[PDB]
Amino acid sequence: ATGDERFYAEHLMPTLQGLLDPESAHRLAVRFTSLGLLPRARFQDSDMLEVRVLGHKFRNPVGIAAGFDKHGEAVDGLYKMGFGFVEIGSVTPKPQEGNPRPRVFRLPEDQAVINRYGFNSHGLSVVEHRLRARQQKQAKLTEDGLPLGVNLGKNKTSVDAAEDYAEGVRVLGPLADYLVVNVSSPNTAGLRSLQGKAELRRLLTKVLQERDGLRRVHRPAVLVKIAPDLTSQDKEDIASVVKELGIDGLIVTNTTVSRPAGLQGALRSETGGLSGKPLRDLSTQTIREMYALTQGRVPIIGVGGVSSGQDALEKIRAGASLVQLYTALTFWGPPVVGKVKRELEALLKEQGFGGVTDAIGADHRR
Ligand SMILES: CCn1c(CO)nn(-c2cc3c(C(C)C)cn(-c4ccccc4C)c(=O)c3cc2F)c1=O
Ligand SMILES: Cc1cc2nc3c(=O)[nH]c(=O)nc-3n(C[C@H](O)[C@H](O)[C@H](O)COP(=O)(O)O)c2cc1C
Ligand SMILES: O=C(O)c1cc(=O)[nH]c(=O)[nH]1
Ligand SMILES: [Cl-]
Repeated sequence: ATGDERFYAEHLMPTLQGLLDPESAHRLAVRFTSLGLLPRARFQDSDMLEVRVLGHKFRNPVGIAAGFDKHGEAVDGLYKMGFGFVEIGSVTPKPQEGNPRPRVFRLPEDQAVINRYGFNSHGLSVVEHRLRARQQKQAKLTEDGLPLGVNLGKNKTSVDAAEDYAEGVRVLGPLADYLVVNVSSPNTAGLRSLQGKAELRRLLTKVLQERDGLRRVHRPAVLVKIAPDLTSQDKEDIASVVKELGIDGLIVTNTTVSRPAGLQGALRSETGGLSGKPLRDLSTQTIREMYALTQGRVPIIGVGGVSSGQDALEKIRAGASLVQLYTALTFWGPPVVGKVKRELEALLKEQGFGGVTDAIGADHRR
């Protein structure tokens, strides 16, 4: 395990990234993954890593965040990498191109990326048919502890945001274990204002009504994904709405439009969302706040700057039931998944936790 980890991190990934433009590298990764052209995921998930949340068993708590597989092209390969769950998207109702290229920027000195993809999407119909081709394969994966999430976006030119999300619920809800109402992209004008109170309640009420109208075996959990850049007022409002409406969970967080002091990359002042190490503690502290504001009663998927077991455990102890990563894969490659899992298991044992479940929210009980 550590042989591949070292070779990928120290040699292969920096060599490939030096040869390719960042979006070309992303596209090749999706292709390689879809073909199963992957190193051995030698790590054997233990019982200590199993989590039951959102109406499902998760074999391990480490998922691939939205954005890597926007169009649901690489789901099976992502499970092959050792992720306990996969999230695809964001998917918009109609196909759209997204922003002009270049729209992805590497900050290797910061272990960070900035992106402004702008919801490039094949659209709901294409993704629906892609998922339908493997629907029963997924049902078996889910039953075996490997659930599927689908992240829903809105078209750039839509005049009714709630209707775009409702369309997504109707089309992809029946193929998903959970849906995500992504109200936190930094790269669609007006999107993040959907995080504000009266409008948020109206939007989410409509989404939940649509979800509730699906047949039982086709009825997903609904999560809201939030930004790391919210005001205290915004966080309080979101917590209140989520509890009022019975939203199933939160994903905390998307990328940041802030630029923390200390970024070194030449491209630090590009427009877009920043991910990776500089986001990490901003995301952990957002988890911590949302867990407290929801009394520990609302499952949180923690995301932002996770690249080690320590990073994962810090988010779990702050209140996450599950974690996701994306940016670390760009630096470390596929072996990062097993690395995080191995390190997390070791830390759980070292800190006296019987398993992941026992660690969820543990900092709040100190
Ligand atoms: C943020 C956009 N973005 C960037 C640029 O910022 N990079 N990136 C990734 C690239 C790669 C690549 C490229 C370098 C060929 C290979 N592989 C890999 C290696 C060996 C075997 C199987 C694969 C898939 C990965 O895992 C991988 C993952 C990524 F996230 C990505 O999504
Ligand atoms: C290239 C790229 C594209 C992304 N696209 C999406 C997206 O379509 N929907 C979404 O909810 N989050 C998207 N994200 C955000 C990630 O899901 C995640 O919240 C964020 O990158 C923090 O995790 P990380 O530091 O492990 O990358 C994207 C991130 C990156 C880097
Ligand atoms: O498509 C994108 O630009 C994108 C969407 C999202 O939610 N987050 C992000 O960082 N980028
Ligand atoms: Cl770059």
